[PDB]
Amino acid sequence: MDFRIGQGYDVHQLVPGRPLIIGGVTIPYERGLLGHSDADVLLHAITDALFGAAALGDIGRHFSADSRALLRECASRVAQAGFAIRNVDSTIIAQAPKLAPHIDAMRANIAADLDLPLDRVNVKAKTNEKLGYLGRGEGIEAQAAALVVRE
Amino acid sequence: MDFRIGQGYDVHQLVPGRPLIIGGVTIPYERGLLGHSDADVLLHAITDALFGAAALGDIGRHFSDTDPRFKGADSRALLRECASRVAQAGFAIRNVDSTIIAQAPKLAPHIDAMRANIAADLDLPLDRVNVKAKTNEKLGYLGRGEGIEAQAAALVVRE
Amino acid sequence: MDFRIGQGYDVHQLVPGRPLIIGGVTIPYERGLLGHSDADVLLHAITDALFGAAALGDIGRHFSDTDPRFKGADSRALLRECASRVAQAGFAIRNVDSTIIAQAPKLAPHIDAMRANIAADLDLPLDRVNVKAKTNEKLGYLGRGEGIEAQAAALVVRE
Ligand SMILES: Nc1ccn([C@@H]2O[C@H](CO)[C@@H](O)[C@H]2O)c(=O)n1
Ligand SMILES: Nc1ccn([C@@H]2O[C@H](CO)[C@@H](O)[C@H]2O)c(=O)n1
Ligand SMILES: Nc1ccn([C@@H]2O[C@H](CO)[C@@H](O)[C@H]2O)c(=O)n1
Ligand SMILES: O=Cc1csc(-c2cccnc2)n1
Ligand SMILES: Oc1ccc(-n2ccnc2)cc1
Ligand SMILES: [Cl-]
Ligand SMILES: [K+]
Ligand SMILES: [Zn+2]
Ligand SMILES: [Zn+2]
Ligand SMILES: [Zn+2]
Repeated sequence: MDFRIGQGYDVHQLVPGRPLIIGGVTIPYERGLLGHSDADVLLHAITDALFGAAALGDIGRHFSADSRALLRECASRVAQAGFAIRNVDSTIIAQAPKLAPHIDAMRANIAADLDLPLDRVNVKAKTNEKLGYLGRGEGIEAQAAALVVRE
Repeated sequence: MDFRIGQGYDVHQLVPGRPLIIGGVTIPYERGLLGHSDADVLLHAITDALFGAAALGDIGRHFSDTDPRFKGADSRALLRECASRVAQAGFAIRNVDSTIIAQAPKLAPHIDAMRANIAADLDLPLDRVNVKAKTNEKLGYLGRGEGIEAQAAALVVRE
Repeated sequence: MDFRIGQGYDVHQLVPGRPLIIGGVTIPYERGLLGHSDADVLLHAITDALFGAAALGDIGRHFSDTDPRFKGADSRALLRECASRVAQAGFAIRNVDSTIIAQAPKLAPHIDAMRANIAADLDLPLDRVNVKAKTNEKLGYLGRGEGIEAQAAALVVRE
């Protein structure tokens, strides 16, 4: 039937003085992401991918509240435009800290916010092999892909 | 149904003495994108996503500087030709999504015009075309305003 | 039908004294990619996109660098095992698209061979596999030839 794809990108600076929150999970680290609220780079990328699949513009056009509430509101808008979410996949690029321990928590948060079965939500983690601002630990990036169907 | 997905990436340097053209829209700005044609980074990324989804290779394999048909061609003519070759391969386009990463200028006022241009070029309804924008939070070459990147995703179906 | 999409990213440093192996192809070059495995940036990205489409985590979850077999590992053997697990999870692969970003060497002469390797490893026909190449238009650590990046997208369907 009427499938659509969306894609998302986000990046925030990594500096001392803020908590590190990614996919709704507070992760221990000497530094944190700089941004408007929680600065949750993963949730922002996913939100963008969903708005994009629905052809509803982008996160800034809707939301001029933490990133989970934003994600839930995004999902309601996608629903009203006539779309059902089929799956989400994503990558976090961070040289440090280790994210693997926290992946299931992020997945659970995202699945809850999107009203999706856990097996339709995935989060992957990558380093930048010490290259660039990412590899020097100066920022963290997230990428997201979402598939939806008009129902 | 025989669905396929494609993904595209492009980046160009921002240089003095050239117009800034993104998604077919000329945007007032002191610098423009450097490339063999208008260097429309967004249209190029979408073009690569469509060639990718149809397993037709990539933009540099289709469009040569050398080829008389495409020498003086702008990126919208190339996007139209891409759509032609996708159709020739037996595919129909279902939707396009994309992100422009530019620290500056402000792209918001231009995005609906970009969508309209892409939709016309691809013979798609407006509600199957999407364009998003992001800054790079002052990080790296994008954050320093040295270039602008575009990312695209395309879904097609073999009919 | 129960379609799912996945995406993948990888990057490795380019260093002297290593084979340059991308898409399973040994490319003549004075430098190669640095990793604990054979460091095949394209196959790793594709592997992550396939695990991601199946919601099976990521390549590090599946192939531990603590396994003696990881050192110098043939990333095509890893991709085939990835495909095996994706199948075991109940998914059939519908298509793959990808981009390699490298200042050098020229990848064009090797791309069809990469596509054939990926197609063989995933038991797909050639017409469902695509590999695209880009330079980074001289920007950043990729423009300086310090590393090579790969991006991938995969579509699967749960049978
Ligand atoms: N160069 C840029 C970058 C971003 N934007 C818009 O700002 C909002 C927050 O990213 C988003 O709504 C985005 O569209 C913009 O107008 N120009
Ligand atoms: N390192 C690279 C980068 C790009 N290319 C090929 O050049 C054309 C323009 O990106 C594209 O056709 C691309 O495939 C290449 O052969 N080697
Ligand atoms: N910041 C990061 C980066 C990566 N990873 C995990 O380590 C594996 C190899 O990079 C990756 O495949 C991923 O499993 C992690 O846990 N935290
Ligand atoms: O999942 C186990 C594992 C870790 S490395 C590995 C492997 C390495 C080389 C060839 N075939 C397999 N297998
Ligand atoms: O267990 C691992 C470790 C590193 C890996 N990797 C880093 C960059 N590319 C693959 C993959 C799997
Ligand atoms: Cl490796
Ligand atoms: K990037
Ligand atoms: Zn953000
Ligand atoms: Zn271009
Ligand atoms: Zn790798």
